[PDB]
Amino acid sequence: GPLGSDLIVHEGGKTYHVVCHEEGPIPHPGNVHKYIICSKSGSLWYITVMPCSIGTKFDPISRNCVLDN
Repeated sequence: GPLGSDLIVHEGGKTYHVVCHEEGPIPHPGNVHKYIICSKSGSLWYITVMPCSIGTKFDPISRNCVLDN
């Protein structure tokens, strides 16, 4: 199953979808406290949802975690 359009995850019990439009790390739609790394493997997409440090949030364009304040 080479389905890489969108993977489903659970944020606080609730289901959310993760979709990658570009190759690179982007925040999590539901909760920006987490982000997903979108990587290309030839013509296949691999995604991984990692949480950032508490107190900070991930930015899509900057591609890093900024202080949520």
